[PDB]
Order: sequence, then structure tokens, then C-alpha cells
Amino acid sequence: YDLANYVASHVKDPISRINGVGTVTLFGSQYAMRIWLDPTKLTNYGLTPVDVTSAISAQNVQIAGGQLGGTPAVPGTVLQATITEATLLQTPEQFGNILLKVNQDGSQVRLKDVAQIGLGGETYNFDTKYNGQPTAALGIQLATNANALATAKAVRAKIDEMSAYFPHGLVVKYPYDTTPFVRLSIEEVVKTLLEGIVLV
Amino acid sequence: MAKFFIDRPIFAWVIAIILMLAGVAAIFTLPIAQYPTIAPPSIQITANYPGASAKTVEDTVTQVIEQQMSGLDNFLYMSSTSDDSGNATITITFAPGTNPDIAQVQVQNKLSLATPILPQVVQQLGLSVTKSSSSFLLVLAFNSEDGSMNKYDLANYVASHVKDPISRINGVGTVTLFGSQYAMRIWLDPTKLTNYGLTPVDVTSAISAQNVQIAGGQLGGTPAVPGTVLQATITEATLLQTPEQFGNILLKVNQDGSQVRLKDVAQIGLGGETYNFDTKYNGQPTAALGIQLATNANALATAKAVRAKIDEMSAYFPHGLVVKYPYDTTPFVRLSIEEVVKTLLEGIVLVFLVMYLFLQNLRATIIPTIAVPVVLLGTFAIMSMVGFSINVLSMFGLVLAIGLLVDDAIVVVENVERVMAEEGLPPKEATRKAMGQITGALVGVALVLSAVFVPVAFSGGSVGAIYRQFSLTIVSAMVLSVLVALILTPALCATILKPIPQFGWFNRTFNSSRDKYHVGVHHVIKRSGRWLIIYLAVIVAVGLLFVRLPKSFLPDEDQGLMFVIVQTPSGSTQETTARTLANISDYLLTQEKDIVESAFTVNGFSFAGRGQNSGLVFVKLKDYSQRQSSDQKVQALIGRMFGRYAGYKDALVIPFNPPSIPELGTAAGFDFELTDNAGLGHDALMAARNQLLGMAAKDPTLRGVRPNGLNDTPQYKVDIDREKANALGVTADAIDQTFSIAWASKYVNNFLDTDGRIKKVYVQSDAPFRMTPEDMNIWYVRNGSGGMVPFSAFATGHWTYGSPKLERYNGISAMEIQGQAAPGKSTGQAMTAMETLAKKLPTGIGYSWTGLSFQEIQSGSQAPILYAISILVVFLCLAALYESWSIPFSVIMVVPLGVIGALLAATLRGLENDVFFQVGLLTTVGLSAKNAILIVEFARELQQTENMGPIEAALEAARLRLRPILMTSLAFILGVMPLAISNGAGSASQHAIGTGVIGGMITATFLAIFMIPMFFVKVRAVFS
Amino acid sequence: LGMAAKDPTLRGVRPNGLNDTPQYKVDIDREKANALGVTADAIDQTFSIAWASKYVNNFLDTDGRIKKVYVQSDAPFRMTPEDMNIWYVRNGSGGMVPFSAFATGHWTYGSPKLERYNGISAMEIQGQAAPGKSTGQAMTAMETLAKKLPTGIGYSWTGLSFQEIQSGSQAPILYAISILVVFLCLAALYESWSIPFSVI
Amino acid sequence: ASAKTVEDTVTQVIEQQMSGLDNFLYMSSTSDDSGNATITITFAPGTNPDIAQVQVQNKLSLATPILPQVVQQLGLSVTKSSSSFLLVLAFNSEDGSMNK
Amino acid sequence: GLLFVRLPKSFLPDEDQGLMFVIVQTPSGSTQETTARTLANISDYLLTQE
Amino acid sequence: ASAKTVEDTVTQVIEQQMSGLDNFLYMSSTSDDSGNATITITFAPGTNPD
Ligand SMILES: CCCCCCCCCCCO[C@@H]1O[C@H](CO)[C@@H](O[C@H]2O[C@H](CO)[C@@H](O)[C@H](O)[C@H]2O)[C@H](O)[C@H]1O
Ligand SMILES: CCCCCCCCCCCO[C@@H]1O[C@H](CO)[C@@H](O[C@H]2O[C@H](CO)[C@@H](O)[C@H](O)[C@H]2O)[C@H](O)[C@H]1O
Ligand SMILES: CCCCCCCCCCCO[C@@H]1O[C@H](CO)[C@@H](O[C@H]2O[C@H](CO)[C@@H](O)[C@H](O)[C@H]2O)[C@H](O)[C@H]1O
Repeated sequence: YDLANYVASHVKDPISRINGVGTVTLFGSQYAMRIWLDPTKLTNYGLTPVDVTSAISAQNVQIAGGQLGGTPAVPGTVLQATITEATLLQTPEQFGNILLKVNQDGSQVRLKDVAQIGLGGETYNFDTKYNGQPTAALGIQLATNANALATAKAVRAKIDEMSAYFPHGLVVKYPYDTTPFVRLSIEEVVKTLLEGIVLV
Repeated sequence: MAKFFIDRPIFAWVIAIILMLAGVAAIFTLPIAQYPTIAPPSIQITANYPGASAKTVEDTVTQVIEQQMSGLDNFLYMSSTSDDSGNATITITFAPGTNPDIAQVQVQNKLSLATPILPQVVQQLGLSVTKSSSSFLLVLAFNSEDGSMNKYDLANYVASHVKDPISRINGVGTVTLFGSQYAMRIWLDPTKLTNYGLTPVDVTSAISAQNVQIAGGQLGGTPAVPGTVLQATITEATLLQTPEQFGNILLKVNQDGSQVRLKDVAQIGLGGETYNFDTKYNGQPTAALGIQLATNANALATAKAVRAKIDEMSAYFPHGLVVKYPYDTTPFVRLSIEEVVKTLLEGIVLVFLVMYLFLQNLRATIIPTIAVPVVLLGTFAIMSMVGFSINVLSMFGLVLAIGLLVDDAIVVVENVERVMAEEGLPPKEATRKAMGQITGALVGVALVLSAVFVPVAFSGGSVGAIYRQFSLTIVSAMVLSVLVALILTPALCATILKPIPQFGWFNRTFNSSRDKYHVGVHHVIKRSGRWLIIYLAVIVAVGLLFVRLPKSFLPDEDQGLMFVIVQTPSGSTQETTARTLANISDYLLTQEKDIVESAFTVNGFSFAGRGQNSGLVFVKLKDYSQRQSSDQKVQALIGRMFGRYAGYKDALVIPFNPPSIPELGTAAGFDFELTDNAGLGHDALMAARNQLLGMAAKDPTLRGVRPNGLNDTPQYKVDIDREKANALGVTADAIDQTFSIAWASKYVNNFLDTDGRIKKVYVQSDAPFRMTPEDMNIWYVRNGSGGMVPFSAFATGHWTYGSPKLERYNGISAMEIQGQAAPGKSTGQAMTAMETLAKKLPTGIGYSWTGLSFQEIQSGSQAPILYAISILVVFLCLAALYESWSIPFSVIMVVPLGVIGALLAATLRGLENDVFFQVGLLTTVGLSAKNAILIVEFARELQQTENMGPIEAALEAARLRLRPILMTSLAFILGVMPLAISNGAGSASQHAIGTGVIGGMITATFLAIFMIPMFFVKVRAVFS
Repeated sequence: LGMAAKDPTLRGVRPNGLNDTPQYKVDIDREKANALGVTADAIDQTFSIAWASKYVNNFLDTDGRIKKVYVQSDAPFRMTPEDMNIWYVRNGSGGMVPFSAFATGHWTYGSPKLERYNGISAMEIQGQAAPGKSTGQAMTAMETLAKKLPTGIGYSWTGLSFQEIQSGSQAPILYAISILVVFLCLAALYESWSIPFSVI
Repeated sequence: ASAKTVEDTVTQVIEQQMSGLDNFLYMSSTSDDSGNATITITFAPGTNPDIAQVQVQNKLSLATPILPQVVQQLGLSVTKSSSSFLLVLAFNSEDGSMNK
Repeated sequence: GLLFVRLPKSFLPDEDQGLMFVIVQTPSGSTQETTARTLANISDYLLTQE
Repeated sequence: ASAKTVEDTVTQVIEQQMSGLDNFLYMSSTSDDSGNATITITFAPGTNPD
């Protein structure tokens, strides 16, 4: 999940913007805030999953606050500043404290009490290995009528640029790449051309 | 070719006629614009999130759109901001050459795919995709002189009556209304809400429910029962239209039967969609309308047409309404066109007078005066075919090009006259003999000069965009001129000129002079080594003058405008900043009453974004003819404004003359993007910004290094104790929505105004209840069991810091730093200094180059490579001409001659090494190469047909070429002289070109006539 | 149109638009409805679903093709104004109140479609040249009749008519340019100003 | 929307944004009591219709923040039009086994 | 000169393509049943008398 | 969602609108239990991808 997240958060979007890159596939994703419900615990508090989805949507929010002294203000107002009310939650701990119920004895039920919260994948569809070790994979598909050698060289350059900010231990390999083949075959026919010149 | 058309003047005149006709057609169909497009296409998306903070916009709007912006062909980079006016702006920049239509549609389609993810309010308000431009044809100010209309009335009027007719004027491109218009404003009163137990969401929902347009189907609709004999569309429910109807919306009914209505709980009425800004004309309310020119229309007719339609429909403006034109560039382009036509006609008269002076033969003078107009008209015809426009850059191209095409005309006719007189032959044989001595050299001249000019045409970037219209107009004219010298003018000479049968002081003085010159040519030859040391002295002077002469793109003209940036201290309001702007307008209209025509003020805007603490003043000056003197020019007004407002505590006031082409910025400038590459956060990035800026302000390689955006500013946080509220039975949604509607306002739905137009509906608290943090406690929200709870029950607030403007580059948070290279230092070395500073920043902070520094990085080793190609092909063309690997050196060495003169003239007049200087220098170096090419050509032909030695050949060829060289230089210096001594609009550019070329022609021709034969004999001695 | 009916030059002149049609407005007395316990939304939605129909969602037909689901009143109940009485809406207490209790009918007349040509309100007319007349002669007759219309009513030609005007008015200029070009071509070919003239 | 509502709030707005179109010849538009707006932009003969379409769409972006929210959300459709009613197929059930 | 100016002008001739249109427009407010009946009138004439 | 849900609620909905395309060559769609609808439309060679 960490490798898929790093790639999603630092490599994929800029690579997706290189000319000639038609499309980009991450077998993985950026982190997703993951809320794993427990039905027996939901039953205990008289709650359903919809209660949970609704509370996330009401308590995980960014709210327009307008302004102190904002416009149109009463004549004479001489101070203004933006108001911040509610913000997106950020860590699984904050989500675990979302409020679900006020039960009879005065306690309030919270999402931590009905679910496991953590960062994981948007999808659990994939599993990738490079030489049997964990990997995060980016499939680069060439845009229609774009030049494979040009695009591959540009993306390899952008990756070389981004390598300056890799976390410790992060390595990049190129498991599948057809442009070395095309480049080497053009190179080889050039070599035969010059051999034939000498022979003539 | 030449000998072909000599024997047949009819065919040559048919070709001349076709060129002339096509040229006239191009005169009347070519586009007119002040400048060609320069900068690469950029597409910007804008979004509005009413009441959202910069952080809210970055997280709910900007980041979503950016994450969706991919698969765009030819993307160079992307740059976005998110600010406290609730505004998102994302600009995508594409590579030079990209089709702007395709970039825009590609951007719009990715944006359409992105739209569902965005906040519902952002979606409902609509996003904009537009091509980023910095230029306008006209900007109209619709003003209420008697106060009958405020800015909302004015903008409403424009949108209802002007924008549509104006859009249908031929040649009008984009039409922008700077101005907000009517909206139904519901101003909630919290106490009246609490008394009836209502919340702002009740109001929004009632509006959503009662201001509706309902499809009624139709009577007798299909499928119908048999026998029905009438259809009719049925209308049920229509949008509310008037404040009374909105106030009569039913909100609640009490048990006693009484009804609670919106009028009982809020103030309802027409207001503006936004109050973020205010615009004033000369202290009057105003609404502005920007008219941008359609692609490939002519600016002059479009502007005349717009002013004519505005005049036409001003017959029906309500009382008190007037239209002013605070912005208009078109007088100045009309003036450039008049000035160029004046120069071209003068150039024709000058060739007439010079041919007569040296030849005193009317018949021979008329040939160049036919040939030059034909080539100019053909140049217009070629410009039409190639897609150029009539613009200041191309017009200066024609101005510089007469020096080449009159030189061709004089070479042809003067050489025919010399052969016809000194050798005594009749016209057909004389022209055949004279055009057999120059045809190959003329072909070679065309190729060599084209080579001279290709490093300019093939230059990349916006600077190359400046160059190429200019240089390629020169190249078109030159190539046609060579064709005309080989097609029309030999036939004109062979048919027009007659034999010569049987002032005088001037003839005697020129003959004495050319004898002293001939002896001087010999002197320099015999003293070669001394004058080769002198040649190296000239080269060293070229270097030192070049390094000392300031860099520049275009000279800054007084175009009758001045822009004033106004930045008041943080937290300032619209009311407070309005008074710095009001001060400035009153000052301009009273103290500068005789200099200033308009002062247009907008607060709410800098050039770099919005803010209540920021404004602009747009001031137009009086007609250039009523503005004589040095005190009355814009530069002096900028000085007086620095004086008045540098000692001004309330605001930062920057007066400045707008640059001609703003996209170029400053030649010494650099544009840097400091980026958060490790997800380290805003605080870390600004810590790095401040660290880097502190280093740069100590750096002698750098000057003026400033952070392009804003420092963090204090903000007020509302903390809701959600569990305390829930214990009270109050749900988080009720709290946040009540607070947000009251403070940030809310867009509910559309309504149909009494004029039949669709407008927006907003509910927000009335201003008295949302001004202060205390007001946050006067607001109520209901709990799950009914009844009202105050915000004071569960809400506290506290002050903090946050950015009011959040910048992103290529999708990751950034902060743009902008500066200049230190005087005497280059931009590349400035970039290296910045980079070594950036290396010394904490790990995870990266950076990118943007703008003209990015352009410089992309094309780095292009300039030297193009020069090598140019030099090589010049050399190869000359080897073919001379059949020698060494003789071309006697021509190529002419280059620094004349360059020294241009540098000398510019430095002694304080002008700068700008683009005008550079193109002028290229044409004069081209002419010196041509003069050297013909000197060496005749020296060669004499050395091989009359078996002469190198010195005899050099001396005789110098005698032969002295007259035509002097004829051309005299005509050309006199032709550009009026530009080099100019009063009035555009004189800075006219000076920038004229000073340089006069200096160049002077030293070029004198040093060339004395040193080129010495070089010829020297190369002949050295490699033979 | 009345003028064209008598102009012997032309036949079949008809408007390409639509005459004003009778229209029926339904006025809801929202105060009565609020007093009787129905919200404006309920009456709005019932009358639209009943008369205008509603596309609710898709269904999957027996052939495997996705198609639409529509809800509307059966024809006998939505045919005449007199029908609008039978529709009931249930109020906030669960009781039913009929439309006749709070709504009124109103006849009027109005346009079924508005035309704009280059932004100017307009009405399109098409016609034929009478047997024995050309398209151009019919257009001259049309301009003669339009000349006799009230001041402020102008006209334009579009489509075939516009292209016809281009053809007819450009031909003489093209003949002139063609004569000039033949003149210059023979002047060049035969090195004479007298040969091309004697030919022209 | 009524015919007048459509014309004044949809059709006119869309037309206003159509300044600056390369090779514009004229434009004609309809606004019906069915709520329908149809604006047909005709260009010079020989104009590239694909370029014309991309330009019309790029100009249409300007209209969306002015258009009624519902119209802007529901979507505007842009197409290369024709009246070349080329051929019409009539499908008939001769044995009567199928109706309209 | 006079023979050119006198000559009636046109764009293209009306060729018989083997096809013809008949446009029918009934009073405003009329129903699908009413227009179906006029279209049938035209179809009956064309398919019996013509 | 299942491949069948994907086909009924997305793939058939999009396909029913893929008409009026210049240089249409063929179309190939797939709906799978990973919730993915992929509709590839191929045009004649030389069709402008833009
Ligand atoms: C209604 C009032 C009368 C009409 C107003 C006239 C409007 C059109 C005139 C030119 C507008 O062109 C606009 O000018 C300003 C100053 O050159 C440029 O601004 C430039 O310099 C300023 C400060 O030097 C920086 O804030 C900014 O990074 C840079 O873009 C801006 O990039 C260009 O977009
Ligand atoms: C006579 C017939 C000649 C053919 C027609 C062309 C006319 C003028 C010739 C100019 C050759 O074109 C010129 O090529 C050079 C070398 O690639 C380019 O330079 C580019 O490539 C080199 C490496 O490939 C880089 O080092 C350099 O930073 C980059 O800008 C330059 O931007 C372009 O302008
Ligand atoms: C391959 C290259 C190397 C070989 C160089 C050969 C020439 C060098 C001769 C001396 C140079 O300096 C000077 O040359 C010129 C040549 O006109 C002569 O003087 C004179 O000669 C001719 C007479 O025909 C006069 O017309 C001319 O005004 C005058 O210069 C003289 O002989 C010598 O005083």
C-alpha cells in the first residue's frame, strides 16, 4: 500500500501529463481512508451501515465560512478575515471519533466502536510482484499516433528527475519496455548500412 | 533569366503587373494588429466557491481538477491558485506551435469529465474554460454621470442591451463584462428566525420548493383519447420574479392558523451576485466591457465599427448614461501605419533624388522608382500568402527592407549606366554586359542574406515570435527584390535608357574624392598590417561595447496609459482601500487635470489575484497632441507618483507604464517555482521560501528577488463542539449548514427577473448579524426534538494563521519567486545562483523553472547552433560564387565593421540592445556583406579577365564600387533619419531602430570601402 | 403572405414557422393550499408527473436492451381543462385535498416558437417561382412586396437564396477578371500589347 | 420553459458567445414552447466543419456560467448538422403481426 | 448589354428527382388525429387519382 | 458491481449514444466483475485522433 500510495501521490499525475502518454494505469492506488464495519457491533447500538455513511458525509466536510466584516458590510467596518468552520478529517483517528448515536444512558456511540479504521487501497483488486518482491506498477500506454521512442525517453527523463525525492530505499525498474527493442533494431540496421558501405 | 527578360520587356511588365495587383489586394485584405501573437497558448479554468477560504478551494476544487488534467497534447506545464475570494484558477501552458483551439477543447473535455467530483455549488455556478490573453482591442466604461445607476445597474444594462449587438460586430472576438449584475438577495435576520423557530436551511428549502418552473405537459396531449379536437401547452408554475413574491414564500404555519412568511424573517431584494469588488470611473459608478479582437481581423476597422455601433445605440441610453473608452490601442497602430507609409514614400523619393544627384539622368532615375514600389507591393502580396499581418513588427520589417531593395535597384541601374558610359554601348548590349557581371552575385546575395536571417526566423520562444514576423518580412522583400533585379529592372534598363550623346562642381568634387579614396585604398593596402591591428582593435571595441550595452526586449513607449498597483495592509476592507483609490483618483483629476483624461479604479483586484486589500488604477492620458513638453509625458507622471506616494503610510502604490508586450516581462527577469516535493506542508514550504528569499537578498548575482504571492495572514477559526451539540440534540449538519448559509451565503436557485432574464438567488445573513465574532453567538440551530440552541452553547472561536493565496505548480504546492539578474549579469548565471541556493534548502523542497526561464532552458544550445548553420551556408554560398575556399574570407570579415558603429551609436545615446537594435544590425551587416560581395566579385572578375594582380584588381574594383556604395548609404541614412530624430508616439521604437542603423551604415560603409580591398589582397596573398 | 397570394410572379409562399397557438395557464392559490395542509412542492410534482409524464429510471426489456420507464396519467384524465379537477394531493395530516380546492384555469394566446436570424427576431418564409418565372424573379417580387411592409421590418436572404445572390452578382466581376487574365497571358506569350487586344 | 423564456435565457445567451468564429456566414435559431433551443451556425463554403465544431464548443464554454443552471447541467449538444435527408426507410408488417 | 440584363437569373434548375414533398400545416391547436386525416387525404389522392 | 450490472447500467447506456461518429471502423466493449466498463471505438486510418 505504501508503494502504491507513493507512486499515486508523486509520480502518476505528472507522468500522466507528458505529451504522448495516452494513459496511465496504477495496479494499486493512493491511500484510501478505510472503514471496516462490524455487523454485530452495529446491531448492539441499533445502527445500520447507512447511519455510518451518512455520519461520514456530515462530519467529514469542508464548510465555506464567509468573512468577518465581509462583503457587503455595514458602513464603517474596518476589519475582515476569513472564517474557517469545518475541515476534512485527516487521520483514521479523527474518523474513528465521528459521532453515530446518543444512547439512553447518555453515552455517545462513535465510529471507532463499530469499525476498524486505516489507510489502505481504493481497491483490493491487484497484487503485483517484481522478481517476487512487492512492487507498485505503472503501465504507460502510448497515445494514438504518438512516437514511442520520444515518449519513452521523456518519461524516463521525468522519472530520472523525480528520483531526486525518492524516500530511502525506493528503487525504480522497467519490467516491460518495447522501445529499447525498436531503438536497438534501428541502431542495428544503421550498423549494417555502414558495414555495407565499407564492403562496397 | 536576366538576359532572358532583357530581350522581352512585355513579359517582365506582365509579371510586374501581377505583383502590383496582388499587392494591392493584400493592402486591402491583410489583418491589422499591434503585435502578432507572441506567447505560447495557455488555457485557464476558473471556479468560484462563494464564501470558501483559500484552503477550502484548494482541497475541494483545485486539487480535483488538477488530478483530472491529463492526456492533453503538448502540455508544457500547469500553474494554479486558490484564494480567499473563494476563487480557483488553473492555467495550463502548452508548447509553442500548439493549436490553441485543440488545447482549449482538450482542456474543456478533461474538465467536463472532472465536474461531477466537484462541490455541488461549484457545479451549479458553472466553471469557465477560456484562452488566457493579456490584450484587448478596446475597453468601454459605461458610466452613470448623474448617479442614476450604480455598478450593478450599469453591468445589468450592458448585459441586457450592449453585449449582444456588440458581439455581432464583424471582427469582434471575445467580449468580457467586467461587472456583476442583479441577484435576488435574501438577508436573514437571526433573531426573527429564532422567534419563529426557523433555521437558514428552512429558508433555502422553501426557496428551492416555491421558486420553481414546472413542466405542465399539454391539453389534448399524446397519446390522446379519440375525438379530442384541441392541443395546447399548459403552464403551471413559474419562477418568482419580484421581491414581494420571494417575501411571500410560506415558511411555517402556527397552530393558531397564522402563517410565517419569508418577509417576516429576512430582508429581500435585488442586489449583486458579488460584492467582492468595486469599480469607479472618474469617481463615478462604472461598468467595464473588454472587447478582444477576433483572430485575423484588422484592429482599425473593428475598433471604428465598435465605436460606431456604440454611438448608434447611445441614442437610446437612459438619462445619465455615457460610454467612455479608457483603453484603446488602435490610435497608436493607425499612427504606426501612417508612419511606415510615410517612410516608404520618402524612400521612393530618396532613391529618385540620389539617382539624379549622382547621375543627373531623369530616365535612369525613373527605373528604381518603378522597381521599388513593385517589390513593396509584391511583398504585401507574399505577406498575404504567408499568413502575416500588418503589425508594428512587420511594418518595421518593411522599413528596414528598403535598404536592401533600393540597393538592388541602384546596383542594377547604376552598373548599366557605368557600362553604357565608360564603355559606350547601346542599351540592350549594355544591360546584357552589366547584368552578366552581377547576376551570380545577386543570386549569391539572396542566399547569403537569407542565411544571415535564418538564426532569427528559427529562434524559439516568445522572443523568436518577436523576431520571425520581422525577419521573415525582410527575407520576403529581399528575395523578391533579387527576383525583380533579375526580371524587371534589366528589361526596364534595356528599353527605357537611351544612349548618351554630346552639379558640375558635384561631379568634380566626387571625382576628386574618389581619386583621394583610390589613393587611400592603396595606402591601407600598403599599410595592411597596421590596419589589421586596427581591425582587431575594432573587434575588441565591439566586444566591450556589446557587454556594456543594456539588455532589453522592446523599448517602453508612452502609449497614453499608466497603471497603478495598490496594496493596502492585510485585513483592510473594501471601505478602507476605497479611500486609497479615491485619493489617487482625486489627485489625478485635480493636480494632473491637464494631463489626465480618465482614472479608472477597481478595488478587489491586483494583477495577480483578488483581495479586499488590493486594487488597481487605470489612468488614460489626454490626446498626444494636447500633451506637449517633457513634463506632460507618462514617465514624468510615474516619477511624480513615486514622489507623492512613496511617502504614504496607508497603502503601497506602484505607478508604472504598461509594457508593450507584457508576456515578455523583463529581459533580466527570472521566474522560479519552489515546490513541496515530499508532502512537507504549507508551513515547511513557506519556511523554505523565507529562507531562500533571505539568501537571495544577500546574493550579488541577484536583485529584486521577491516572492510573487502573499505571506500568511491571520484568520478566525470557528470550533464546534460537535459532541456537546449532539448531547443537546443538535446535529453537526444543522450547525455547519446554518453557520455557512449565514456567513458564507448560499446559492439556492435561479429566478426570472422583470426583464425576462435568468439570475441567481442567494440567502445570507443581513450584514449587521455577521460582521463580528460576537455575531457568531447570536445564531440559532434547532435540535432533534424541536426548539432552538445558540451557537454559544457549543461553539467557540479563536484566531490563527493561514494562507490567503495557495499556489500550485504541476499539481504540487508551490510558491513562485520572481526576480532579476544583477546589472551586468546574465539570466543563465542568475539561474545557476538560484539553483545553488535551492540546493541548500531542507530535503523534500524542490523547484522548477517557469515562463521565459523555462523557454531558455528548453532551447539552450539553439542560438549558437543556428549561428553556425548561418555562417556555414553563407560561407558555402560564397565559395560557389567565388570558386574558392579562401576568397569568402575577404567577405565574411566585413561583419564587425558596422557592428561597431551600431554599438557606438546606441551606447552614446543611452539606448539598449533590444530586438529593434538587433534586427537593424542584421540588415546593416547584410548590406555590408553585399557591398563586400560586389567589391570582391569585381576584383575577382578583373583579376581573371584583364589578368591583373590582386592589388591592381582591388584598387580598380574599389573605384568601380565606390559610387553605388555611397549612393545606397546616402539614400538609406536619409530614409531612416526621420525615425532616429522623432517626436511623438512610438518615438522610442523609431529611435531604437534608427540610431543603430545610422551608426551601422556610417562605420560599415567607410571602414568597408577602405578595408575590403585590403582584405581581398590579403587573402589572395595568404592562400595563393 | 396576403400580398404574395395575389402576386402572379410566385406560388406556394408559406411560413416556415408556426402561428400563435392558444395556451392554457394553471394558477395555483398557494395560500389556500398551505392553509389546507399541502406544500407547493407536492402540487407541483403531482401535476407534472400526471400531465407532462416523468422518466423515472431504466428497465431491462425481455430482449436484453436497456430502455426507459415513464409515468403519466392515462389519457382520459389529462385531456381538457375540465379534467384537472380529478387530481387529489394528500396533505400533511394524511388527508386528501383536490385540485379544485386551490387552482384556477386561464386561457391566453402565445407563440409556439420564436426565430432569430443573426440575433434578430425573425420569421422564415419559403416559396417557389411561378411556372414561367425564375428563382431570381421571384426574389425580386419578394423584395418589391417587402418594400411595402411597415417601417422597421427588414429582410435577409439565406441558404439557396444567399448563394444565388453570390453567384449572380459575382459573375460579371469574374468575367472582367477573366478577360484581364487572358489579355495578360497572351501579352506575355506573344510579347505584344496588340495581339491580346485584337484577341480580346 | 416557455418559448420566450428559452429564447431570452438560453438561445440569446448562446448566440452572444458566438463572436469571433472563423469563417462565420450567418446563424439561425429556434426557441420552442417545449423548452428547446436550437442555434444553427453556418460557415463559409469550404470551411473545415471539424475546426468549426471545435471552435463552436470552445466558444460555448463561455456561455455556461451565464446559462440557467439546469440547462448548463443537463448538457448542451453540439453536432455537425445537415438537411440532406438522404433516404428514409419505412418498415412495414405485411402480415399484421406488428403495430406502430 | 441589353440581352444580358434582360435575361432572368437563377442558381440551379429544378431537376425531376423522382421525389416530391407535400407540407401540411393545420390550424394552431389542432391534434394529431386532425393532421393524420389531412395527410390521409393527400395519400389517398396520390395513390388513387395519381 | 457485477459484469451484468456494469453492462445494464453503464455499457449499454454509453453504447446507445456512440452514433454519429465520422470514420467509425468498429467497436468492442467489455464489462467485468471488477466493476470496469471499457468501450474501445476504432476509426479508419488517417482519422484525426483529436
Ligand atoms: C477598465 C479600465 C480600463 C481598461 C484596463 C486595461 C486592460 C488591458 C491592458 C493590459 C493588461 O495586461 C496585464 O498587465 C499587467 C501589467 O503589464 C501584467 O502584470 C504583470 O506585471 C505585474 C507587476 O508588474 C504582476 O502582478 C504579474 O505577474 C505580471 O503578469 C499582466 O500580466 C497583464 O495581463
Ligand atoms: C538548406 C536546407 C536546410 C534545411 C531547412 C532548415 C533551415 C535552417 C536550419 C536550422 C536547423 O534547426 C536547428 O536544429 C538544432 C539542432 O537540433 C536545434 O537545437 C536543439 O537540438 C540540439 C540537440 O539536437 C540541442 O543541443 C539544443 O539545445 C536544442 O535546442 C535548433 O533548435 C533548430 O532550430
Ligand atoms: C598572388 C598574390 C601575391 C602577389 C602580389 C603582387 C602585387 C605587388 C606589387 C607592389 C604593390 O604596390 C604598388 O602596386 C601597384 C600596382 O598597381 C603599382 O603602382 C601603380 O601601378 C598601376 C600601373 O599599372 C597604376 O594604374 C596604379 O595607380 C598604381 O598603384 C606599383 O607597381 C607599386 O608601387
